[PDB]
Amino acid sequence: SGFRKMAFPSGKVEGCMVQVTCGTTTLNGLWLDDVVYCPRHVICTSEDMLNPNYEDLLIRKSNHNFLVQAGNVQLRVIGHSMQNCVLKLKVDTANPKTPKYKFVRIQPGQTFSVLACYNGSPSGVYQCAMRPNFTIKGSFLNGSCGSVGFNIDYDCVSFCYMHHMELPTGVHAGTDLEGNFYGPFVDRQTAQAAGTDTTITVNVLAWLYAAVINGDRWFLNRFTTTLNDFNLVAMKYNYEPLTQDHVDILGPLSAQTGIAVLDMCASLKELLQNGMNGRTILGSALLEDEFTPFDVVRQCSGVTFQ
Amino acid sequence: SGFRKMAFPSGKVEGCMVQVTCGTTTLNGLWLDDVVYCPRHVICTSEDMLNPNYEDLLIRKSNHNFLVQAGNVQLRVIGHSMQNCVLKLKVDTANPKTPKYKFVRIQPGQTFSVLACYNGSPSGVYQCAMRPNFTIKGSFLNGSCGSVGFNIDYDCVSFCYMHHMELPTGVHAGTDLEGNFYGPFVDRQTAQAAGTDTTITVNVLAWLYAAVINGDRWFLNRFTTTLNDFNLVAMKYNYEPLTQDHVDILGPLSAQTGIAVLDMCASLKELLQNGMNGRTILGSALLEDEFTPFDVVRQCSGVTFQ
Ligand SMILES: [Zn+2]
Ligand SMILES: [Zn+2]
Repeated sequence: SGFRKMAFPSGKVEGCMVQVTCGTTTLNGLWLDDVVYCPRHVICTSEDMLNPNYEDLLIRKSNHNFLVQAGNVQLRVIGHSMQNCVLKLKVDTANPKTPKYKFVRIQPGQTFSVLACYNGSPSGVYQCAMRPNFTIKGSFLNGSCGSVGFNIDYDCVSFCYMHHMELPTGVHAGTDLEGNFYGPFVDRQTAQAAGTDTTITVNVLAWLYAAVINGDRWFLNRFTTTLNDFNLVAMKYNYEPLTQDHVDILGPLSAQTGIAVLDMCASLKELLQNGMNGRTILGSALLEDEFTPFDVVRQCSGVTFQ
Repeated sequence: SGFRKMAFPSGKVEGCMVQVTCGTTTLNGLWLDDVVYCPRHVICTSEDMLNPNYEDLLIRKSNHNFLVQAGNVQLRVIGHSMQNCVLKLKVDTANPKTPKYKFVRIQPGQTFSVLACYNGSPSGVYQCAMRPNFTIKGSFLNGSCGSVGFNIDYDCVSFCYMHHMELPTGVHAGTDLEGNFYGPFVDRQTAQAAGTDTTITVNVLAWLYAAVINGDRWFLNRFTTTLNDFNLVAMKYNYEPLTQDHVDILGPLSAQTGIAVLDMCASLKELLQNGMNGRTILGSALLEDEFTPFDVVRQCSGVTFQ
């Protein structure tokens, strides 16, 4: 028992991080097969960040102007195209450490692990949520650009995020591994606004089920509710709408705990409507939305061998 | 900017985990050099847990009754002694993956990363605190015995914890790598009580300094206080005593932020004495004590290369 915000083990990823220097400007890259991937703004410096003309910048400092090191200066750079906001470095040799991997684009509310890196070496790892408004509330200092997010479980890494920028509020923004930003952001540094950030309701409910399995049961209803009256209330507190798709992904948990989804939904309301009381649930005085239903189950039925 | 409960990258540790089976009973072990380390209770089964006679148990199921696998059945077991609560398996070959490592015993209030493992393969990683009363509030299911905790930064692993038991309340208890329990616990399953758990005051204060560096400044005093009047109050809320040693480890942070320790101390009081208001600080509606002063600094001045 107990319950912690757990990250995936980072081993299969630490061996894929390199550094990329192009001029000054040196950041982290991702070395899979014979390709390094990294933020394309590694080709910029100063007032370039204000309005970069990426195509004009990239046609001048050539292939030998890019240094990629894996644990020492010695990868040969013999190619380059720009895929969206990502650079792509055709290089000399495969990584003798490249794990089984894949590139995925994930949806708001899903979680993943970030391996925070600075100039090519791992700093730490934490688990977080892609927010409804396509930002992440990360922990990034200067030099961590190119750090990646991923999911495991299986034999592999599913890569889903590359870090690109800090917005003027402390929030973080980045791309998939095809260089398409999540959300309406661009790799420039003028003025960029994200969402109202809403609470990921299906994740709160999944977390309430984890609390019941842990024996933190004081908040339980008995009441019930309609999915309409629920969603009517969820909203005026900036909780995203629960739908039938959400109800279905939660059924495994309903089955374990003997608590129907609509009943838990009825329980969430009173926490929202009436009080929380600064009673605690699973360590926290608020409500928690960075655990998916799969994350919570990831403990009964899947984390190692038969 | 931003601030997350970060764990150390787990790569150097994933390659040191094996499984150990001895009869039935199969758990995780730690393969360094030519030695596997694991909880000695891997030699028990049923009502053995009630009062194990470890010396009597161990003199019968011999060296070939122990199977140790690293990513496949094939390590040869040719030796064994019992060091305290830890088994110690003289085996055939060195691990071709053994990192630079060391064994350390740490003090209450210090933090480390746990690599939760089930039958020899990594499940996830999280960062936590050794509580004043020598327990940890972990996340462990059956089969995770032998999972280890560690600190990195450097070139290595500092190993500080091996998981042994869940107490009847959900709290967790274990040993150093010399098999000496942290706290007054024994690897038996009768009745065992731990502390009143107190709050790690020097860690709360370090976390308040992280909040100021992040720009979460609403709670700041200006007032001041005496170390006596502070400690008088800290206590009746079950906060451990701040001492001059604590004040000294915090000086680097005081210097960065321009806020003297006694002034932050004066600020902590009002949070304790008057209200919190369910205003938030750095994500949390409470106060947070699983970040050390070193953890908080670990971001300005040390996490990669020059
Ligand atoms: Zn950058
Ligand atoms: Zn056990």
